[PDB]
Amino acid sequence: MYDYLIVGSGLFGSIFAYEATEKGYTCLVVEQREHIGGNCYTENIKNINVHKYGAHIFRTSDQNIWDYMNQFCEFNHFINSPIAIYKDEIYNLPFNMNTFSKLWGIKTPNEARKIIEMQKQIIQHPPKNLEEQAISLVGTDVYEKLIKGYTEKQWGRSCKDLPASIIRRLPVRYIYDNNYFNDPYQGIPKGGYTAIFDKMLKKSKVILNTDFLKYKDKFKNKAKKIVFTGCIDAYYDYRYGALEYRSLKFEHKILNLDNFQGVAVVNYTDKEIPYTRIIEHKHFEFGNTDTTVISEEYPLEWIKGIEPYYPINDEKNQALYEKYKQLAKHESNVYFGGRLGEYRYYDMQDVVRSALLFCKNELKN
Amino acid sequence: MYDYLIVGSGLFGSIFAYEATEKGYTCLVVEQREHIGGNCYTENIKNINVHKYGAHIFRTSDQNIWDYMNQFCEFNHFINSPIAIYKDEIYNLPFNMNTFSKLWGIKTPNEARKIIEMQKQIIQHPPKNLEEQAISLVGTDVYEKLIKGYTEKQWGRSCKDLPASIIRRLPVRYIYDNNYFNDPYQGIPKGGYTAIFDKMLKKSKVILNTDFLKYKDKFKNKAKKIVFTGCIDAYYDYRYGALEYRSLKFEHKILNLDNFQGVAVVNYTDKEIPYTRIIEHKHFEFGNTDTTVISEEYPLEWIKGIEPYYPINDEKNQALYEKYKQLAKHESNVYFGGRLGEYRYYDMQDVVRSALLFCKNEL
Ligand SMILES: Cc1cc2c(cc1C)N(C[C@H](O)[C@H](O)[C@H](O)COP(=O)(O)OP(=O)(O)OC[C@H]1O[C@@H](n3cnc4c(N)ncnc43)[C@H](O)[C@@H]1O)c1[nH]c(=O)[nH]c(=O)c1N2
Ligand SMILES: Cc1cc2nc3c(=O)[nH]c(=O)nc-3n(C[C@H](O)[C@H](O)[C@H](O)COP(=O)(O)OP(=O)(O)OC[C@H]3O[C@@H](n4cnc5c(N)ncnc54)[C@H](O)[C@@H]3O)c2cc1C
Ligand SMILES: [N+]
Ligand SMILES: [N+]
Repeated sequence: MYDYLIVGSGLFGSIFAYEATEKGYTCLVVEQREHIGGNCYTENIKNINVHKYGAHIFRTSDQNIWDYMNQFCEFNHFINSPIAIYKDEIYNLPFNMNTFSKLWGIKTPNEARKIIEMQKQIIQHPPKNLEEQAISLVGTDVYEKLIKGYTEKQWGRSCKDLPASIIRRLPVRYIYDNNYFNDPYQGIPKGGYTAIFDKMLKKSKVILNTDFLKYKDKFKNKAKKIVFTGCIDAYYDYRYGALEYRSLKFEHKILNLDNFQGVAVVNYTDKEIPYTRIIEHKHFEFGNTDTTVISEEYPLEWIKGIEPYYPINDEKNQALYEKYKQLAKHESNVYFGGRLGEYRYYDMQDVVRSALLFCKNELKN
Repeated sequence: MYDYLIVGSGLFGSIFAYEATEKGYTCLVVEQREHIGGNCYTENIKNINVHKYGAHIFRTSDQNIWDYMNQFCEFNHFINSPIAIYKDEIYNLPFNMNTFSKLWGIKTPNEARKIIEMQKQIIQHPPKNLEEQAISLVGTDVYEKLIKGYTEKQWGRSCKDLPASIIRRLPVRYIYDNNYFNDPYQGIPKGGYTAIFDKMLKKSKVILNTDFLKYKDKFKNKAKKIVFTGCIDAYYDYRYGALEYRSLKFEHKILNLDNFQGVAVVNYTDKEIPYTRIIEHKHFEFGNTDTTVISEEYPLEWIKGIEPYYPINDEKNQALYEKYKQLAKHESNVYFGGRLGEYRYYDMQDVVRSALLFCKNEL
């Protein structure tokens, strides 16, 4: 019998596993996939660390969190500066002067601001939908070329058919600066993410290719306490219904050339282009090989049983989640954590913070 | 047509079978297993009588019961004195001065009593769980070393997530004495338990490898009365649901050495070790052979259909049993007995007393 049974070997489960075993507790980690790491998992393909479940760029404003992850790796100086392709046009992300000079053929911050403000102001009443919402935030030109088609692919319907709540803010900076994240600490682990999980899970017993739910009673009996980082609704047999998600599908391709797109991340904002993004993984670690691996990111219509990527978090799903959470609060020695256990989108720094806080309260002697 | 159809050849079934045949009644015994004896069954393996379904040590304070079993066998003078292994440590059971001197490095009865009674007092309220219940009775040290891990494995969860009712009492004696049982009569039948059942069932027709419920039609009106020692809920097709049990799995191993652990019963009381006990069977009859048969005893998850070892006997299941008991009181010419027929843990002596009392009223 173990001290802890941990379901899932992602960032939350692995950090807890590491912290618990460092304090002398025994941990059994049960993982359904054929590998560890969760959605942060990287696979070495043709000497390139491939972000299998989408681009993962670590960033934080918390030095303690940054220092924590540095125990397991060294971060390079990768700066995310994504490119957006719209039909035959190409723009810099995030919305900055590089974007604005290209869009309108202007040069000064005042020129850009004048156009942004005049275009935002065509909306003179509270937005009735997502289209009016986005326009009220950044104006028509930015919306049509950089937001509209991309969003309609992600959601599978017109922005006029979508609620305004989906986009709360759209930051604009009047500086020539393509730095996507404003955080002081940013980078990619040298050697990939998976090696971090190897270190975290070294003192744990890890079982792969095993769905905990297919052996629920068997595994519960193997430990005194359970940390579940899978879907909370799935743990409770979806008895109240499945918490709604949006999904994705990645098509990975090995290409016989050294440099496909010249940047790690390219957004395709035209609705007629089926993929939302193309990821060229070698640029994450400044790779110098004669071949490259790219991943085409496709929206995938979600239903129960399909990979849960982005939680919806609307009112009805939050109400549903609170019902499951109430079940959880009354099940002693079973704890739910992570993006799936708490039905929320966690940045990596957010789950590190969440995991460590749980560790501080849970782990004693 | 037989006088009696007896389902099960365990202690209850076999005693009734003996008494009935002795008084000139015809008895048909239907047993689902490949052999007789029920859970008391011993198998001769490498000239060692192996207790196949767990260590079975007969004991009683009733001379009558003891004298009754002596009709079928002779008991040796085996004294049960289990050893408890916790991590790198080793202790004597039951809780006595040998235990206490090892635990605390003390020597006198009063030195031990002072510690135990001081440690017991950290629980000032009614125990909210099994952990507090154990601690309230024997203190933290005894609980952590000899009860905690052992219990966690048996139930698959922490003791503070278990009800206090699981442990009724934990006797403590301030004497240097490793005698596990306080009974004046105790021992192991020479030649094994199976030989006893052989004698009891000699005048009965015995059918093996036959699940009565599975083939109930094949035994329609083949006897006037039925004595059922199987599960009472199973007899009634689980009309109200299944009575809950805990189960066990034994891994029997043969080793080429004369003495594996130097005692019949070793309890493993830390949760890390998967088995709860290791039984070295040759010590029950003071074996002298050059090989030994041991059995690792594992707690096994119970669902409906799994071998029923220990009844839960909580409120939910007692309410369930009472429903089935009421059905039985209206079932003409059918009687239920034994641990399974009555959903109760019985010592062997209890079954003998129970069987004979039924024989008194029926025969
Ligand atoms: C498309 C996309 C892209 C990114 C990101 C998310 C998404 C959806 N993230 C967020 C990042 O992925 C996230 O922080 C972690 O996955 C969270 O770690 P967890 O342990 O919470 O879950 P995660 O989903 O990683 O791990 C859960 C694990 O549990 C397992 N599991 C589930 N059910 C099971 C079962 N029944 N039995 C056994 N195992 C089971 C799963 O297989 C999985 O391994 C990110 N963050 C950031 O800071 N920068 C970034 O660039 C990105 N990019
Ligand atoms: C692990 C363990 C350790 C024990 N240790 C001791 C001990 O040290 N000392 C002690 O005094 N007692 C001990 N006991 C108690 C003890 O074994 C009982 O007293 C004894 O088993 C009771 O006999 P019984 O006939 O009532 O039940 P059983 O012995 O189980 O007899 C029942 C028989 O009926 C059969 N049966 C069930 N269903 C059907 C069916 N549908 N068709 C045909 N046959 C069926 C079974 O196969 C079985 O053969 C222990 C019990 C266990 C479980
Ligand atoms: N406990
Ligand atoms: N233990």
